[PDB]
Amino acid sequence: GSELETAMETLINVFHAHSGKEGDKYKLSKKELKELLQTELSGFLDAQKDVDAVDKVMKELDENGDGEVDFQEYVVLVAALTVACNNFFWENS
Amino acid sequence: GSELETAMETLINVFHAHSGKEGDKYKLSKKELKELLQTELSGFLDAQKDVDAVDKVMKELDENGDGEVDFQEYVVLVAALTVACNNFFWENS
Repeated sequence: GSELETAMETLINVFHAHSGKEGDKYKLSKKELKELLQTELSGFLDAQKDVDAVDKVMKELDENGDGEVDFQEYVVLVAALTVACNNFFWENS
Repeated sequence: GSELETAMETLINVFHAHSGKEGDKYKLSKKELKELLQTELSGFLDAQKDVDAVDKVMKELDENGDGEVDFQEYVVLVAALTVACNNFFWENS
């Protein structure tokens, strides 16, 4: 159980605890997930100046408004917010 | 710095350390990333019986053989392997 593998495990726990809402186990409504991503990463979206980056993730919700997201999507969007900030470190002088 | 936000941070560190290969910082070759995912999640692909699941992730590499992947893709495929195992817990009797 390395930290690398454990890091992902954390995404499973949180994803589940929230999957108990309207869904059942692996099911999760977009309405609930929409707040989830920002609920755990409320700081990131606060340290990111990229307005276009958040816009893409915001509108993306309307694209999959199907009423249900996907775990694979939960892990991709949560990170998309982080990388949308680290860029601050690497930049031209 | 909550554990939830820290979990994702781990993906950034590993992704970077490997981005120093042929790439530079945010760039990473598929050839190197291909081994990366399995290098850190060598156990998962060992505890997963889903042959079709791994097949999709395996062929996916040939699809983006462009020679360079994407961070967003690094986080989505690494997890795809985990979820391809947890299912063992939830199942019909």
